[PDB]
Amino acid sequence: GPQGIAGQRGVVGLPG
Amino acid sequence: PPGPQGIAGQRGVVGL
Amino acid sequence: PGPQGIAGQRGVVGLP
Repeated sequence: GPQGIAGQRGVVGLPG
Repeated sequence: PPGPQGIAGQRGVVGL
Repeated sequence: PGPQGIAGQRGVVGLP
């Protein structure tokens, strides 16, 4: 059988 | 069901 | 069942 739904979007990267 | 849900994403890369 | 979901996709980088 297939695998689970893809994980939640990760939080944005920082600037300087 | 397949899987429930994948693990949440971690942060993006920081500044330079 | 299925195994777990694919991991969450990381967020978007900053800048100089």
